[PDB]
Amino acid sequence: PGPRVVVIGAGLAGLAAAKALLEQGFTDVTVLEASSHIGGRVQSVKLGHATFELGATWIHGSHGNPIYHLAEANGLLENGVACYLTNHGRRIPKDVVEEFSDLYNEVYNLTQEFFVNAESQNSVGVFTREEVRNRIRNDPDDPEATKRLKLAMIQQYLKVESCESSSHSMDEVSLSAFGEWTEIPGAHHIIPSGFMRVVELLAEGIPAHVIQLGKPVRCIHWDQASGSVVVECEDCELIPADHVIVTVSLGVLKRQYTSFFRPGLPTEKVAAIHRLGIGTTDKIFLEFEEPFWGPECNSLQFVWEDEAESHTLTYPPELWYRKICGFDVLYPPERYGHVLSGWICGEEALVMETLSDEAVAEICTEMLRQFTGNPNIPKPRRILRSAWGSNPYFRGSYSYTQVGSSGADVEKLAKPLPGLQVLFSGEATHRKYYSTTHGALLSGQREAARLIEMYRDLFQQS
Amino acid sequence: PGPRVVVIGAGLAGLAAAKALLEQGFTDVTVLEASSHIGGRVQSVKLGHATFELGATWIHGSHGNPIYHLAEANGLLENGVACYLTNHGRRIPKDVVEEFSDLYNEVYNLTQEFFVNAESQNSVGVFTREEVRNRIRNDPDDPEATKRLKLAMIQQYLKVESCESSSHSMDEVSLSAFGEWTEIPGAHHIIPSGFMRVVELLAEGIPAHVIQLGKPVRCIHWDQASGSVVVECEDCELIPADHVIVTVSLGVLKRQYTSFFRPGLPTEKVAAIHRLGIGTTDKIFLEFEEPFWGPECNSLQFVWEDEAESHTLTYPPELWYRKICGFDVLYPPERYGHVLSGWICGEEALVMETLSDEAVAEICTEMLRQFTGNPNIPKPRRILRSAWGSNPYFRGSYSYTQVGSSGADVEKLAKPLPGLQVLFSGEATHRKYYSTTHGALLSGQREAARLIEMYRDLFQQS
Ligand SMILES: C=C=CCNCCCC/N=C/C=C(\C)N1c2cc(C)c(C)cc2N(C[C@H](O)[C@H](O)[C@H](O)COP(=O)(O)OP(=O)(O)OC[C@H]2O[C@@H](n3cnc4c(N)ncnc43)[C@H](O)[C@@H]2O)c2[nH]c(=O)[nH]c(=O)c21
Ligand SMILES: C=C=CCNCCCC/N=C/C=C(\C)N1c2cc(C)c(C)cc2N(C[C@H](O)[C@H](O)[C@H](O)COP(=O)(O)OP(=O)(O)OC[C@H]2O[C@@H](n3cnc4c(N)ncnc43)[C@H](O)[C@@H]2O)c2[nH]c(=O)[nH]c(=O)c21
Ligand SMILES: Oc1ccc(Nc2nc(-c3cnc4ccccn34)cs2)cc1
Ligand SMILES: Oc1ccc(Nc2nc(-c3cnc4ccccn34)cs2)cc1
Ligand SMILES: [Cl-]
Ligand SMILES: [Cl-]
Repeated sequence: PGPRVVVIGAGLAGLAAAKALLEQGFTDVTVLEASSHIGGRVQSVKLGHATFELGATWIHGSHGNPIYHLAEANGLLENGVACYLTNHGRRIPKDVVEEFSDLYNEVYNLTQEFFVNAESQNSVGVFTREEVRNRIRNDPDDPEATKRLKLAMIQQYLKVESCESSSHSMDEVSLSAFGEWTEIPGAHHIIPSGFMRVVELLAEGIPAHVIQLGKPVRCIHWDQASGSVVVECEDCELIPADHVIVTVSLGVLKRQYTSFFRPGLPTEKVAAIHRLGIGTTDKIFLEFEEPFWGPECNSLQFVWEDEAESHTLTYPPELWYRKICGFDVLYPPERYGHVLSGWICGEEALVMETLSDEAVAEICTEMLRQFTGNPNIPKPRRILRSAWGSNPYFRGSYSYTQVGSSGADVEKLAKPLPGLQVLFSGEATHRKYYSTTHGALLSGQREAARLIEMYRDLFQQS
Repeated sequence: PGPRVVVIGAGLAGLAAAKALLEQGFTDVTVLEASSHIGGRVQSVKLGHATFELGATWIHGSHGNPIYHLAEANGLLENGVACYLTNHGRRIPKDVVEEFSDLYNEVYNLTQEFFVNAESQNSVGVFTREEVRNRIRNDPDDPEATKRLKLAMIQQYLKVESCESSSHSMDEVSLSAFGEWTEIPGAHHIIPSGFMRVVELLAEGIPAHVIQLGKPVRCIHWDQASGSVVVECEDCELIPADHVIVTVSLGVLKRQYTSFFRPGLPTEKVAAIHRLGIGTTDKIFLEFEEPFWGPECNSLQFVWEDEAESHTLTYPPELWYRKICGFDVLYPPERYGHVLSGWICGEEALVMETLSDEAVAEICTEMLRQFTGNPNIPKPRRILRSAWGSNPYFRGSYSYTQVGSSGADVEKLAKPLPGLQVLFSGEATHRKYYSTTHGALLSGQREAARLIEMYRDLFQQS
């Protein structure tokens, strides 16, 4: 028949791998997808004539980005100030916000010269914040009331950083000569029609029989003495294979590696799985009848005055809501309506995922009332939100550079099992583009290219 | 190697099968048992120097019973009146109980002449009760107060019958010339040391490596084009086999047959699985500090005066307790202490299994107070009870003759799949001894004898 290839997962990596193989005339290819849908951590949701992204939101980069090339080639591409509010209703002055912002940028840049690896990243933030904290307290020409606001903004800024995959994702943005945090102009693009359109363009080539939806794998049996690999599905089907490409998230690997592989994985790969970090990042959309936020406001930034002294990382499960750093006003209102877009990251995101919509909605409304100083804000007409952490096909949003891991661990995760029987793909297997759509895509093409090369050589031999 | 034989389950049928094969020099035998223990629906529990049975309690029969032969050969074998109480505390007179008992026995025997199959069984009870109900109401020489008691005892007697596997299990007992329900003398024997001792005597022959405890099967793959059978365990191990003997309960088959077999079972077997009935029967033990029941009382029989008109079968989930027909006083007190032994059968048993011990205990204590007329009865020191229905390795206590099934369905369940690739054992596969320990044992020996015969012939051929 030619090589039997099972691709596990139909996110960007799985589809990229399958397309690349089929493009090379690989006849005997099957994709097994656990969920009812393709796209994985690309999940687009339509409400009215407007799309909301629950997963991947922006295309990072331009020329060279193969997902930018897709979006651009099929024509899928194309205000105010941020409003800092205290938990006692009062708004923080332009001056105070600008002063803090300037101090932080000065210290963060001076510090990043001082200290490019995963452990050394952490040190920048830790010592930045200590140095910023010292200068605020030490500044003799500041009233004590204002010092307590600025010190609380350290905790606010820390919540903003929490959602980032690296320091390098936070090295895109720099501070403007007029106190605003300006991103590089052509860096981040949205797809108004939805990010799923890219998934569908990628899947277009692939025949319909290849992709098996609602078909999760239970175990990969490799090193067999017919196919020397056997894929065991949850519905108990035994699929013989020559090669397998695993694209499931690092979070799936962390929870299932002991059962998922027979025999067990080599111990350096198991160590890599443990050492590498995957974070839970969820999106919360709050659609209101009309805007209670001022027209100058791009966003509503939450500075809790009682967090001046805290060096907190994780909140208790009652204070999960305190992990939200603020809400962005979606523009334009005509496309999206009056919708606030929020992010929550880490253990507090898993706590949010357990709550019902009416509960999450209520707590966000309570927050917004307290911060705005208007207690009359109605409950939002609609709410939309993700649950990547508790979903057993994801168990996380994206891989990040954890203190006590390295680029060495990604190479170890990405390394194939002997005879290329089992190949490792997915965002977390990409050395430099991990936690992105293009990393996911390129990782799929890498493992495909590996089998492609193996059988160009068995044509060049034979 | 000689034939690879996987036996699924290490209850009486699985052990009987494995022993019989090994006795015949079958080298390559494995038993896979889901639970941590052997014995299955034989489960013995020690408290003090005394054993309580949660499953199989009595050896039914003597000479010819191969479980009697075991018990007898290893030397493991060797009061008052039943007290009928109303839910308003008052005790029902000797006369009233004897009169009812005589009427019922007369009608039940006259009726059983009128109508030996599974559907025709049901008709006996239905018309017995209607005829008994008529004569009570019709009797001109009875006060109305007494008629309402006797009519409630129909519902009581119906609860007693509910726990029986057949009419033939209720054809052992007959009525004495002095109004008592007398069992045949040498019919039922207990094992004071515990029923598990029989399980252990049966397992004695078998080497330790053969039985894999804590090892449930997920799927049997048969009809494979190495072993033409593959047993798929829950921990994802693939065990190649030539023959498999399935001994799991009818309840396990009802819930799992669609996933458990690949390809699917022949449709007459699937029909047999649906047609055959398995009931949930649980035991409740209530150990008290001292006896509040009178010394004349073998048992405390519960007659609810408000059930005179009802033709109930299933109670709602709040009235689950009403399915208990009474409690037996265990004899002798020196062995067991002051322990009441109760039975609950059907859907109401599953409702009991969901409740906590403190809850079940409380409701039984409440019942006992109301019926005795003593509200001062303390909460029992200990409680012990079974959960056969909710246990996923049982999902029932024993197979019964359901209206709309026949002996034909048992033959259909018991029939092996082609090439004797998969063999069907267990109590519910025995034509006449279903719902017994000896039926279970003999069913195991039958499937063993089948493979034994197959390979005496492949020795006589070769
Ligand atoms: C002013 C002001 C302030 C504004 N601040 C701006 C800061 C913004 C910084 N950028 C942030 C971007 C985020 C957060 N973005 C973001 C947000 C959020 C909420 C998420 C969740 C992610 C992202 N990323 C990451 C990507 O989405 C992710 O890497 C890829 O989709 C993964 O593809 P894959 O490897 O194939 O895995 P998959 O999991 O997709 O596929 C594997 C499949 O396997 C299946 N499966 C599982 N188990 C199985 C089994 N047992 N058997 C069979 N199948 C099985 C499973 O169902 C899947 O379909 C982003 N990327 C990007 O490019 N742009 C972005 O903006 C974001
Ligand atoms: C005065 C006055 C009034 C007094 N009234 C007197 C009336 C009394 C009438 N007699 C009543 C008797 C009862 C109720 N008795 C009674 C009471 C109660 C509460 C019960 C629960 C039963 C009974 N019976 C029935 C037997 O116990 C039963 O038939 C056998 O144990 C079954 O053996 P097996 O077929 O091998 O199955 P198993 O299930 O045991 O074995 C299969 C194994 O498979 C395992 N398994 C499941 N799934 C698996 C997977 N996926 N992979 C691997 N393994 C898996 C599983 O864990 C098991 O170990 C009795 N029999 C008897 O002889 N005397 C009796 O007294 C009673
Ligand atoms: O694409 C972006 C990203 C961020 C922002 N805006 C804000 N950034 C920060 C912030 C926190 N920590 C640091 C460290 C370095 C630089 C910025 N920051 C606070 S608000 C706008 C556009
Ligand atoms: O091994 C036994 C079984 C039962 C009893 N005692 C009682 N049996 C009945 C009863 C109900 N229905 C019928 C129909 C026919 C015969 C009896 N019964 C009520 S109390 C004692 C020993
Ligand atoms: Cl969006
Ligand atoms: Cl007992």
